[PDB]
Amino acid sequence: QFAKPEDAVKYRQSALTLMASHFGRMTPVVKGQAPYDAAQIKANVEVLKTLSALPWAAFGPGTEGGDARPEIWSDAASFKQKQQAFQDNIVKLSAAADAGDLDKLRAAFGDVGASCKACHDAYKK
Amino acid sequence: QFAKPEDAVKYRQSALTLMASHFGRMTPVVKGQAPYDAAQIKANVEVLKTLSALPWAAFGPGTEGGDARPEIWSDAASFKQKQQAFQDNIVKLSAAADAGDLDKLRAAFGDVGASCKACHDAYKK
Ligand code: HEC
Ligand code: HEC
Repeated sequence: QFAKPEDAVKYRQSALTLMASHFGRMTPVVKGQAPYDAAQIKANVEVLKTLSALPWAAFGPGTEGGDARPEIWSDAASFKQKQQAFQDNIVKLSAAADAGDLDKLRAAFGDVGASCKACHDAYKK
Repeated sequence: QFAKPEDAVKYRQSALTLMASHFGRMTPVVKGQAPYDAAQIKANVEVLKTLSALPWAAFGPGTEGGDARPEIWSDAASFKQKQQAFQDNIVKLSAAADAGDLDKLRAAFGDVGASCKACHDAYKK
């Protein structure tokens, strides 16, 4: 869907920005600093899970650029591993949100965050 | 969800960028220059309809900035009108995609695009 590789970089960056907002805005709720409204969280996690699937298709062949490390493309198997692991962690967060369980939401949220950081430490400049 | 107003501007810009990609990438299919795979379009329109709901909440009070015209906030009723009209047009596009009907997809896609342009001509610098 990208006319030039830069278009793919801007796309991915925009997706990750939105993930990020939808992930991070739940921090105060996981920490108990904001109230827990199960329905509000369920609906937000449903936005996050749609968004969480989007960045990956925008690291296709020849879309080197941005703050992506080249290793994304020389170590493709490892990178697909780490995105699929992240997405699997999002499934667990969606299950927790769907159950309306603040303890399981907290644990799941931490799992997800560790998966963001694990990818970044290997693949983000 | 925004620590400062700039965070809201970057969010909205990122959302609109992603709408945009998910909208525009269907142009060749509406024009017949790429093949029509009903399932592929149905799934893409489902991403677009989630994305299409996101920018509006990031033009809250005091989030002036970006390429947003001030009229967004002095003419709030008009702006909510134009976003709700746009979203209603997205409903019609989702119905067309769900029906697997290329004629209705084409008409709906044009409706949607006119709603993007109508907002921009009033509210985007
Ligand atoms: C888990 C929820 C997250 C969160 C909150 C973010 N990411 Fe990542 N990310 C990855 C790479 C390769 C990039 C560089 C992309 C590029 O510049 O080309 C990034 C970038 C980001 C950003 C910055 C986006 C920007 O606006 O420029 C942010 C906000 C961000 N990430 C948040 C790689 C990955 C992963 C590899 C499998 C995974 C998993 C994540 N990121 C997860 C998350
Ligand atoms: C219909 C599908 C679309 C499409 C393809 C886009 N928009 Fe708009 N838009 C609106 C305003 C006020 C802004 C300025 C936002 C800001 O800078 O603060 C924009 C911006 C955009 C962009 C640029 C984003 C960027 O990366 O900076 C693009 C790509 C874009 N739009 C595409 C206002 C509206 C509407 C008001 C109700 C509606 C409807 C749309 N936009 C619709 C669409």
